[PDB]
Amino acid sequence: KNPKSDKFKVKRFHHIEFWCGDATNVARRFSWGLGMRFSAKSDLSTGNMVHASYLLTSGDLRFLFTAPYSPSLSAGEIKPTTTASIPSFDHGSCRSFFSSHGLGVRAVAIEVEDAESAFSISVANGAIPSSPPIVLNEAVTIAEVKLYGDVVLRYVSYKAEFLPGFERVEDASSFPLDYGIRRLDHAVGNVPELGPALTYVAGFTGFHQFAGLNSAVLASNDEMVLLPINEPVHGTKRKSQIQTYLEHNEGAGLQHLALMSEDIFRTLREMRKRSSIGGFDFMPSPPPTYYQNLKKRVGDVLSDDQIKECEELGILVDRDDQGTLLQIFTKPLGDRPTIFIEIIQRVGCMMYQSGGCGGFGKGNFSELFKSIEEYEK
Amino acid sequence: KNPKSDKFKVKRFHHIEFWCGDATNVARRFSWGLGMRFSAKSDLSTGNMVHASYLLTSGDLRFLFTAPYSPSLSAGEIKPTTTASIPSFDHGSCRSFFSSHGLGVRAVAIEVEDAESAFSISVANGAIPSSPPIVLNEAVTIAEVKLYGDVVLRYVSYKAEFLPGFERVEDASSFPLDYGIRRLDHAVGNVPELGPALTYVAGFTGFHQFAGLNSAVLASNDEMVLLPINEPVHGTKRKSQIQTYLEHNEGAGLQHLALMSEDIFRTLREMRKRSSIGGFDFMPSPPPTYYQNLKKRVGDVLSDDQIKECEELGILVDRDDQGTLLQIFTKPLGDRPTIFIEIIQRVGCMMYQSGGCGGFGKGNFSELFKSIEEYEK
Ligand SMILES: C#CCn1c(=O)c2c(C)c(C(=O)C3=C(O)CCCC3=O)ccc2n(C)c1=O
Ligand SMILES: C#CCn1c(=O)c2c(C)c(C(=O)C3=C(O)CCCC3=O)ccc2n(C)c1=O
Ligand SMILES: [Co+2]
Ligand SMILES: [Co+2]
Repeated sequence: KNPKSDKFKVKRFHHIEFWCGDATNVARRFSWGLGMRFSAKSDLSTGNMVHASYLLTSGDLRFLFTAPYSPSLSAGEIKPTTTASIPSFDHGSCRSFFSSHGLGVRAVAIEVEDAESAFSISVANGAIPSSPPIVLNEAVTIAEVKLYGDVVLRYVSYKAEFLPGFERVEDASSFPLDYGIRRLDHAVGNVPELGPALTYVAGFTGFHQFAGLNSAVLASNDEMVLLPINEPVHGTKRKSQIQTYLEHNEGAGLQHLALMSEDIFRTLREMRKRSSIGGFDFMPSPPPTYYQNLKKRVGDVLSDDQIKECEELGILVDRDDQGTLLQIFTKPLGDRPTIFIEIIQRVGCMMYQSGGCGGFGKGNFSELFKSIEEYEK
Repeated sequence: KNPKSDKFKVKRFHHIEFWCGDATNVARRFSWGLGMRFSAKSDLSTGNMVHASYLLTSGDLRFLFTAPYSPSLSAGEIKPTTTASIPSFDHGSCRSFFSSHGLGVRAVAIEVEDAESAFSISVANGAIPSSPPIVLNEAVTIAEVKLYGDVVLRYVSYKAEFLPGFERVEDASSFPLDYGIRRLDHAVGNVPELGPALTYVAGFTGFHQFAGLNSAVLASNDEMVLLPINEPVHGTKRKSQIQTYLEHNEGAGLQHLALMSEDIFRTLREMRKRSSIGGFDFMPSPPPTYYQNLKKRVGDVLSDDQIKECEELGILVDRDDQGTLLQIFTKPLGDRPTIFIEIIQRVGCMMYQSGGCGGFGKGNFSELFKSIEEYEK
């Protein structure tokens, strides 16, 4: 059931912005680890005296990394005279965010038809304003409301290249890395209480519910914007990873970004080659019993050779009533056991592929558990 | 003239510690960019609830990257019960350092015979104490005094593997990268006023003077610990890079680390291959006139093919009355135009090679200038 109740016209995920201590080092690490190319910049060399912002892209996936300069460089500025390219940026907010939470996502940005309308409608329907609509070079409008914790939902709308004031990055510094990642599939928040978080976000967006934790998924009309939210379940045998997150993050925040690959086998080969030479590590692989049990579960979707390739790369498989999901999880992206990345590819639900085809892999909690005890034999 | 006036027994450079917002991402970037292997760790997985510290090594070069966790994880600790492996660490100091200066060097660590004596003698001779001598597991003593700005000179002494509480890093996460870097040759500070900085440091160490800026070099008895210091020269045609540093760094601090390579050609080939895929960029190469002029300057030291290899890699060459220096400079290591790295290799002064053989490349300021105007032809 999709009641299509969006209160404003939403298109797709647009970008994810990380708030960093040093944007250069995080961006370079992420570029090599994920196969994303340097696409745009806004920094001292472009006249920005306030913040350094570097954009990585892979396909339609856009990762922005931002860090503040010394406030002294912009001490004579006021908002009407700012050299910042992202007008919502604030030195104190950024330093406080990073001190509190460490490296993590500040903004989940979605493209909308009209950021000013989306902002007004959101706030009229309960959204906590974070940054009012600001028109950039009469070409792009950006606005922000609180999503959960210190994460904002950013609306961006275009009259007609990332943002005004950003410069495209010269060829020599833009190595065309590509490991197959193509778009953001979903972005997941951890909160102390799921009910109030869902009511708030669904309240101001009109997003509907999509068919050690409790979780639920909010979706836009065409179910291409997907925002799962998790709460911890206390008292369990093993401590909830949601609760560990909330402790080390100092509260609610973005838990994982799921990145769709057009070839998850190639993506994982390339990322795993780089794990120990600057890239990302992956969670421990499932036991062989898990891949033995895949024949009964998805033997009609994946061949034996494809199942063996899943085993070689540590890939997990889950299945909907409609589609099949291939997924795998990185270890945390930074010092704290907080944010991590999921790589996914979906098969089925062809009409284009409908959003969320195959689900989110919740069935892999039991399948992993069963395979572990089975393997303990 | 070397009066050998060290006030305590100094051995060699031991390590350099960077204070970071996220140690993981900086360390992984540096590992790939410089060819340094992950050698030791102190973090949540080793029982450290206070800071994350990761050690990279290449030969005798030791780079330590440290970032604070949430203070909440250690709120019940006091110094007598700390889980920090580096007892001088302080959350507030680290966050304030990074907020003020961005990514940069907190500690220049030298190995001494007795860190407690070195500390006492230093302070008795004018050093500003920063952290008193603390004995770690009855095996290692560490102490810190102020060097310049918020950089400390750290003394470490060993009774008889990096520091107690650090764990050696498992093989799988310790890829044996190596681009030829072998040790720290010198560490350079930028200050507003050279005179008072030299008087202070030479005052408490007994280090002697080694034979857009004014600079001088302080050296230990065997001239293996080398600490140049720069001040800006104001009013010049081009703005002093020392002054730009001081503005963007919010004052005095470490300007560059010079890393000795046992094969600077291999090091630069390997680093340049990685510049645009997560590693480090290099300053713009000299014009062809510079390499034409090398024949007259060092044609007795380097063959034509070796001179051409210098041209291929953008390497600079300078000459003492005793030796020859090959050097090259990276672009800044992070967002701010502050700290950068120098790669060097020295030829001559064989006895082992004596310290500072060939000088520090000051002659390359004029040689670059001349070659630029000559090339403008
Ligand atoms: C690392 C680690 C441990 N771990 C996971 O984190 C994990 C995750 C994070 C998902 C997932 O993507 C997801 C959503 O997208 C919305 C629904 C709730 C949720 O959990 C699915 C399976 C997982 N499995 C099996 C697992 O073992
Ligand atoms: C980047 C950039 C511009 N740049 C440098 O920074 C540069 C440096 C930093 C050195 C150097 O190593 C050094 C010392 O070790 C102690 C003495 C003072 C000093 O400067 C030598 C030559 C240099 N040249 C030619 C140059 O062009
Ligand atoms: Co997911
Ligand atoms: Co130097």
